[PDB]
Amino acid sequence: GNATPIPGYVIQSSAQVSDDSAVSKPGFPTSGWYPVSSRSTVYAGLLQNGKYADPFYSTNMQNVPAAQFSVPWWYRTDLNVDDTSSRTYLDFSGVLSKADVWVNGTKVATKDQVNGAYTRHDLDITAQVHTGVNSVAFKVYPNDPNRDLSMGWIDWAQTPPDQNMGIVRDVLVRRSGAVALRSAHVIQKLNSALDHADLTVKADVRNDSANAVQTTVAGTVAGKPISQTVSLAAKERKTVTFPLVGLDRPNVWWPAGMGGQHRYDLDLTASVGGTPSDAAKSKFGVRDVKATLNSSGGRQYSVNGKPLLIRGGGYTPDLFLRWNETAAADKLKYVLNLGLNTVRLEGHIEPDEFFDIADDLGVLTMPGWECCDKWEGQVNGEEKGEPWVESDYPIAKASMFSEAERLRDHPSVISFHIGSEFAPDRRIEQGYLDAMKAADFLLPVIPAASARPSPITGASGMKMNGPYDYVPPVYWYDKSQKDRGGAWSFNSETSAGVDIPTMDTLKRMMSASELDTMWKNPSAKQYHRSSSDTFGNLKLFGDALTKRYGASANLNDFVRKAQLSQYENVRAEFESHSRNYTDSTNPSTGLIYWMLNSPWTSLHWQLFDAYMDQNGAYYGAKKANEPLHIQYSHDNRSVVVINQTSNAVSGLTATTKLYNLDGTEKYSNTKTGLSVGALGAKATAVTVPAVSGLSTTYLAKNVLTDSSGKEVSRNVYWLSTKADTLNWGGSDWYYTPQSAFADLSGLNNLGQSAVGATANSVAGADGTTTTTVTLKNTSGGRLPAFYVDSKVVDSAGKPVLPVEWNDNAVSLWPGETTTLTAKYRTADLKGSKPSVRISGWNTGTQTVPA
Repeated sequence: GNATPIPGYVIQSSAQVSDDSAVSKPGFPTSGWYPVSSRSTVYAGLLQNGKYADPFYSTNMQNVPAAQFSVPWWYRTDLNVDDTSSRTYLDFSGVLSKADVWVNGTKVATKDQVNGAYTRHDLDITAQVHTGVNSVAFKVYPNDPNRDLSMGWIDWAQTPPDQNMGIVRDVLVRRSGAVALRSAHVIQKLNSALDHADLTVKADVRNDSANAVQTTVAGTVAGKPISQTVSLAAKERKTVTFPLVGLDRPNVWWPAGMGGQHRYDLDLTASVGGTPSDAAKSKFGVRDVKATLNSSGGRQYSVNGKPLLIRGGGYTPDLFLRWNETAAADKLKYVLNLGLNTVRLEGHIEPDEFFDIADDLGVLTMPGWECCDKWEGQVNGEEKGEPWVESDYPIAKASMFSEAERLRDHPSVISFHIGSEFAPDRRIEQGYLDAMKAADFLLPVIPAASARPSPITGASGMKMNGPYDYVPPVYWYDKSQKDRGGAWSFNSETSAGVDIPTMDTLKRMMSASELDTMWKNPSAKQYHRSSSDTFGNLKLFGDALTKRYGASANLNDFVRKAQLSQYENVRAEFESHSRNYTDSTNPSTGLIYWMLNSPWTSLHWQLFDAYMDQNGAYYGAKKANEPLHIQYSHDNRSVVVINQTSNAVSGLTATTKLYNLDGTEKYSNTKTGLSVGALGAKATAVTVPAVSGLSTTYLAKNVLTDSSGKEVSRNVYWLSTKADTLNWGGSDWYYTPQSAFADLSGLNNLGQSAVGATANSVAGADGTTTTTVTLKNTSGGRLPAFYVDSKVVDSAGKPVLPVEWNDNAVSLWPGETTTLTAKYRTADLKGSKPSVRISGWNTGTQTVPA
């Protein structure tokens, strides 16, 4: 019952190996071969060793010769085998694109069999294993995402020079007696009251011995003993189905904030002749999920019978598939810090630990296949992926089975997208459905992330109408254009494009001259945006920033304006979809922001950056998704309250005030006694009237306070008397041009205010530090302290990351105080005492000891 991951390999080009058989022979010389950890692509392995400069900086990645990766690279290792009494197996997936497998000078599998990133292989190498030093070598073939059923990067970033070839998941060495236990899982069904579940345990046993055996498969499901005995002929594999197990008052798994994230255990041993032969331990959550089409045709998810507005982002791994468990946990915790409930994985489906973490944290996941490459190459037309041949069909189906088998028992998984872009055809779709049936994968299947139907499953209930680049905030409030990306139906992937990271991240990823060009000529191409010509520059964004904003006076000016723009836009995108969720006709049922994060250092499609720093887009998403939230509608000037929490709330007061940039209050309304239902319900406080005397750019301060008088939401909008308007007839697939632009340039001349800061830190026994910062507006006038950003830094002024704040990017009127709380690992201080850098739009920059 041993399953031990190969900890590492030495790698080299097949340019250097003239006899393939020789690599896997014990004692093969590997002088000048590169030592690499588990889960490395070739180029990540070369990075580990020296060998090229940081691809996260400037055009470093362009200087890597890519031709060396158009030939196979070997992954070789020793294994010590102390005892050959047990059988020996290689159990793996994650080979990009395909591989020959060798043990002790014998080829045990070819690239025709071991083929496809997602396919699982379970190779009995018992005939080849001997006592003492054994050796295993994979000849890994080049990866082409347009030709191979694999992973590729589409238009998200720049192409990795090796195209991610290598082994990106673990290779398990498995040991067992005559019988191998495989594919153990629990079918779980919960009643609608959620107080009783029925559990069906299934497990495969395989007799790999020469002789017929009796095996007993026994252990525990959810604390309850179970046992079955079966007969197996030599080389026979059987699926064992256990009698039904009742579970009363199950500890139901819930999404974060809706309850706990309990997972039960399955523990099974297959025994032969009164001796253990193989063993497996797994987990499962008791949880119902549905995703059905509403009366408007929108895809509507529900978990444990509770309908849910999906609020998420498109999640991506590292560009070079470099795996780190803590980094994965850190990215999923940021999801919760943002107040998001879901991540989408378009392809690049993460290793198991990612889903374990997501299960433990209560983050929902939407895995599926990606667009624009081999997966959709048969239904794609003039895409980039190649039409399918007969040998493609088995590989795709086997990939589905393997993914359905890994994913089925993770309660965070809420669906599988079998298409993206284009829905599968009948033949390909039938293969997917058959594979999921064979895996007992019982979650919702979605045919596409666009509006395209599949033949068997049918309507998607989703839309992919863009945008992917600059649109003003009011755009998101559109329900008139059925071919655009307003707040209605299920928005599977959309953003307003460019997301300039913080200055600290910028100085790490781009040269002074690269950065100079970014503010001076946004029309120029940026390597750290995208390889596609459509998204190769920042023109649409830079044009809107100047127009709306005001022209940039320097780099600092451009970055500060970018943060306001991103905050404003991302906030509006989310707030519109929260508001329209409870519409009687065409509600918004989902929004996945494009994207949560980037594979590398980027200028677009991210909430948090590659270093986990947090910018205007991060804080705007966090503002929008707060659990008890007040917001202003860009279309109709209604002030709206959203309750994301699992309980109805009452006695709320919503207070809305307008101010000119000189600090003059121009409007006040106090709406007391508000009630709002649970799980995304809303209430309207007031509709702000057109107010006479407003400065061209003015402020709207929205404050929500509960029945105890506590402030639970503060939301401040910088608004213009000049409307943003759309030229709908100029719309393309990725944006809608503007016919007129708001004038927010008055912010340029907002008088200086003052803050007002005190910080302290507590190093905890759990290895975390909490830094508390009290901020006050200490000015003697009427001016707010606007857009005040606090960052935990070290003694050298470098940000401590990852970090989680309760709130940030706050605005304080004179005399007003707020207390903010940041949490992070003590060790990420790297021995420095903590400080807090506080910068505001009109309050300057200071740092205070913490």
